Amino acid sequence: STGSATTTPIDSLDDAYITPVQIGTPAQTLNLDFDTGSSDLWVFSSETTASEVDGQTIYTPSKSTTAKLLSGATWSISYGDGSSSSGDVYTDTVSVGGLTVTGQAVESAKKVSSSFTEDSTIDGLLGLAFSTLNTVSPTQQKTFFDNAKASLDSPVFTADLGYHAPGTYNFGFIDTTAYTGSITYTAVSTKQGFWEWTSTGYAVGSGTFKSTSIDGIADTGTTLLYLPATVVSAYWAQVSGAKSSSSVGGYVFPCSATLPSFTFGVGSARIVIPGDYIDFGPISTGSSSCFGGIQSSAGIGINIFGDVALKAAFVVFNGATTPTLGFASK
Repeated sequence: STGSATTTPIDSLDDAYITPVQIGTPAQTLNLDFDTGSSDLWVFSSETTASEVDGQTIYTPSKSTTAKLLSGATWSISYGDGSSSSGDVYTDTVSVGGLTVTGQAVESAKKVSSSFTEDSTIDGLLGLAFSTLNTVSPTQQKTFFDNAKASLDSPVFTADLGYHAPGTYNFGFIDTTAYTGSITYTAVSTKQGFWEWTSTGYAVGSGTFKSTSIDGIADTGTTLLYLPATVVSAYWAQVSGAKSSSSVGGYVFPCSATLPSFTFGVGSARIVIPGDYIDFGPISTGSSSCFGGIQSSAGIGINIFGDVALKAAFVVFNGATTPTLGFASK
């Protein structure tokens, strides 16, 4: 089997991407944030504290003839951005782009933090990291991908995120028309539960490539590119007037600037992030100070190849017995 679904930016900055997901019988379609940096499929629901729901579409398990309470199961998650959610668990039928899993754990939110409530466009998350990170207790649950894997034509999914445009998540096949050149594959460590890999280096603009190992995670659920302070300083030094602002919480730059590209290494291959992808617009409405899309990972504890980086590539998440990651230009 295979699946193919379009993923759409939630706003003009590509702050996140939502993908429609069918849950239950009859189908209830919710727009979920596909997150290769976590492993829970959780939704706004009829059980979510009413004051914490503001415009989201909710899953109502009592209206699904295939929903079953997973007795005794609870979940609770905190994300790197400080947001959180928790609740109980149902199993139900879940379909993405024509690919159907029966008995998928659907984690129903009883509580969500303010940042979720405040984002009316995201109805929940669909985790695509390794199932070892799933938070369901006392019986850990499998991700949608893990459940689908054996049925897929090939045990892979691909992320093709657009810049200020829709893109595609495919399951079970590699669309050879979706990228240019060849796909370069690189080793993955699953020791922390993430799609963790090592970039071979970087360049700023038309500058020379610096060969250096950068361990990080491929994370579709993180907006920006978070890299070591040395790398980030080298990037922003090429932008007149750019500075790290402790008050704003990262590098800012004059909105009048033209940003250089940023290249990262995948083996001997190179992925080029155009400068425009690194512009996240005014820090507040009407400001001439703009927020940068490359930020320091210092104090995160891990480097994160988030959407800024991934949307410059066609990315293969290869869930073979020994997983790997593939990157192609597009």
